[PDB]
Amino acid sequence: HLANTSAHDFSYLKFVYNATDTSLEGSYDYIVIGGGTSGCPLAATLSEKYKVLLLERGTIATEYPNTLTADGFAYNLQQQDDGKTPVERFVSEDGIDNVRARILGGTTIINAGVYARANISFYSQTGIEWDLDLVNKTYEWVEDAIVVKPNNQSWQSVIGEGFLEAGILPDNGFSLDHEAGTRLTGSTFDNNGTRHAADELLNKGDPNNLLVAVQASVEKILFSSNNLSAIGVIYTDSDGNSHQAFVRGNGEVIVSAGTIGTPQLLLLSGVGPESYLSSLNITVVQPNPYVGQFVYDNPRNFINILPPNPIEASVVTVLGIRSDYYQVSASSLPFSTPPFSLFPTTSYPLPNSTFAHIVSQVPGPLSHGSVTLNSSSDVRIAPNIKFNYYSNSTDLANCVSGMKKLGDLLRTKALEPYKARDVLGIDGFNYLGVPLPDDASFETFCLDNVASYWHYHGGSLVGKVLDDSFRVMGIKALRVVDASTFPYEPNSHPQGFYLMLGRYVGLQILQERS
Ligand SMILES: Cc1cc2nc3c(=O)[nH]c(=O)nc-3n(C[C@H](O)[C@H](O)[C@H](O)COP(=O)(O)OP(=O)(O)OC[C@H]3O[C@@H](n4cnc5c(N)ncnc54)[C@H](O)[C@@H]3O)c2cc1C
Ligand SMILES: *[C@@H]1O[C@H](CO)[C@@H](O)[C@H](O)[C@H]1NC(C)=O
Ligand SMILES: *[C@@H]1O[C@H](CO)[C@@H](O)[C@H](O)[C@H]1NC(C)=O
Ligand SMILES: *[C@@H]1O[C@H](CO)[C@@H](O)[C@H](O)[C@H]1NC(C)=O
Ligand SMILES: *[C@@H]1O[C@H](CO)[C@@H](O)[C@H](O)[C@H]1NC(C)=O
Ligand SMILES: *[C@@H]1O[C@H](CO)[C@@H](O)[C@H](O)[C@H]1NC(C)=O
Ligand SMILES: *[C@@H]1O[C@H](CO)[C@@H](O)[C@H](O)[C@H]1NC(C)=O
Ligand SMILES: *[C@@H]1O[C@H](CO)[C@@H](O)[C@H](O)[C@H]1NC(C)=O
Ligand SMILES: *[C@@H]1O[C@H](CO)[C@@H](O)[C@H](O)[C@H]1NC(C)=O
Ligand SMILES: CC1(C)OCc2cc(C=O)ccc2O1
Repeated sequence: HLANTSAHDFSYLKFVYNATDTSLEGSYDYIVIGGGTSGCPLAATLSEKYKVLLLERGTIATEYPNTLTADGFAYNLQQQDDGKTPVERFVSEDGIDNVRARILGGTTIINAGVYARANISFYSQTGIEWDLDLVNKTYEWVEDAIVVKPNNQSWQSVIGEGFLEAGILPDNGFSLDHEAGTRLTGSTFDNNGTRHAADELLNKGDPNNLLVAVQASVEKILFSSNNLSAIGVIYTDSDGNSHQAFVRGNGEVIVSAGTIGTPQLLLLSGVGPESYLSSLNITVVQPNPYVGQFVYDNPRNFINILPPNPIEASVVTVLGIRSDYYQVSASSLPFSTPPFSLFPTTSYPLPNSTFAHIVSQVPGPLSHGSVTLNSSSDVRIAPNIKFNYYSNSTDLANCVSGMKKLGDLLRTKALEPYKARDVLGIDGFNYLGVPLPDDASFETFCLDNVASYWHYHGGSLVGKVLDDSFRVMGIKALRVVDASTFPYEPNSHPQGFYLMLGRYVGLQILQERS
């Protein structure tokens, strides 16, 4: 149930149109906002039976060829953000550099390619009445299209031997499942280095029913006057002109604009906390105190070693999983322009030689913050976001445990060949940045050297904004499907879950209607 090596399939471009085209305006059965990780499979799925309009603010990935290879991963983060690029830069109010996607295919067009299924306990933990058999068939539908078993990479094999030696057991071999132990997982880079992404799932939609508008910046959700319902959207094109599209009958608008874009759009449309919106003189359409609340970013903490002999660059494929920390490492060429957000600030030393980035992820996390509007009218102006890293002490204690484990990993035989000096301790490695340092000093290391893992989620939670069917409570014909919906990560690497979730919810909408 896995995909082959092949070129990125752009056949779907035959139904992709510039949002300047006013013939796109009119009535549809479904409008999907955000052509990303969840939105692309969701729109393709709905188009099997119904007329779908998919609206995406970014352009097409062919415009930026470095999004199409493993080799280009760094380039897209190094590229300056001119407002059109696939990578949009931002800084949380915590002061931590970060990025989100602005491109058809969403974050699967810019990410590190790691594919994994949700922790199988995640479903009962949510309390949603999942159709579990359907979930697994949907995973296979995604995997058959874009996931492969990766080939060996020498550094990934080193790191896998070290995880095992350091006691991250058992050895799970090759597996897509999020389970304790060390494993090789799937990748959306194929064995030729070609990137596969959510946009390619548009190829599974019906070309007679699915229309895609790019450089369509959705500014407002439109509602009925009465029985409050969503009825359509306002979006502007790359020239600045405005356009309207509607749903009809028993159809629906679904927001799939991401952790950041979905709460932003809901607020701008008057769905959010009564007090906050009134203070901005935004008319309240549906008061809900949780829109933009419970927004999470799992911490990344890391060390960099500079081996005395060169190592080969590699994409992450080998995972070391415990309940309280998830670990990986990438080996990378040197660079003199930093990939934005790889390190938490722009003033961070640059590597002269090949290096290994060795990393630990805090699960959850338990610390949370919020998304608030910067402009009360302009969707192209980025919202304020704060994550409050390490405000919850359980997160800190887990970073401490993870950092001690990376210490054990640096002490393994597998890693010994990468020390500069053949001494007994780990100060035999050459480090880029702060090395590992008791308890109080690991806490200070965790707090001072944290970065984003880029796996941020929340802001429109099931049980706070949405019901168990992803419907916005109080409003008919409006749903939200993307990473804004859950308060905890489904696994170490969540694109698999959100690719699946797009199609799954699409199938649930088709079922309800039928
Ligand atoms: C650099 C990076 C590396 C990552 N690496 C990995 C990894 O290796 N493995 C992994 O599993 N996960 C990884 N992730 C995380 C994972 O890819 C994301 O969590 C997930 O893809 C986000 O899903 P989404 O649908 O919520 O968002 P997106 O995929 O970003 O979808 C949102 C889309 O909506 C569009 N949009 C937003 N606002 C509007 C609007 N107003 N009008 C129209 N369109 C709009 C956006 O441009 C975007 O295309 C990575 C994340 C980043 C940032
Ligand atoms: C591998 O990638 C190269 C470079 O992008 C491409 O020219 C070639 O056709 C690919 N191989 C296969 C078998 O698709
Ligand atoms: C859409 O058309 C405008 C010209 O009106 C152009 O500047 C823009 O690049 C086009 N976008 C795409 C994705 O073709
Ligand atoms: C779904 O697949 C997982 C493996 O990813 C397996 O553990 C589980 O038993 C399957 N569930 C069902 C309902 O078949
Ligand atoms: C990688 O594992 C492969 C499995 O395809 C096997 O052929 C071989 O033992 C390994 N190859 C290298 C180059 O180490
Ligand atoms: C909202 O409008 C009132 C006038 O109706 C004004 O007094 C108040 O300052 C406005 N607040 C903002 C934030 O625009
Ligand atoms: C999987 O999820 C369950 C329940 O949420 C949790 O107890 C367990 O720690 C998780 N397993 C891993 C390997 O993260
Ligand atoms: C908008 O963003 C700017 C610059 O990022 C920030 O300094 C400012 O406080 C924000 N304004 C509001 C009203 O949130
Ligand atoms: C951390 O989060 C837990 C679980 O959500 C919560 O009960 C607790 O209040 C938080 N602890 C601190 C110290 O903030
Ligand atoms: C774990 C992580 C973040 O994954 C991807 C990655 C890529 C580069 C390329 O420059 C460098 C380091 C790195 O580490």
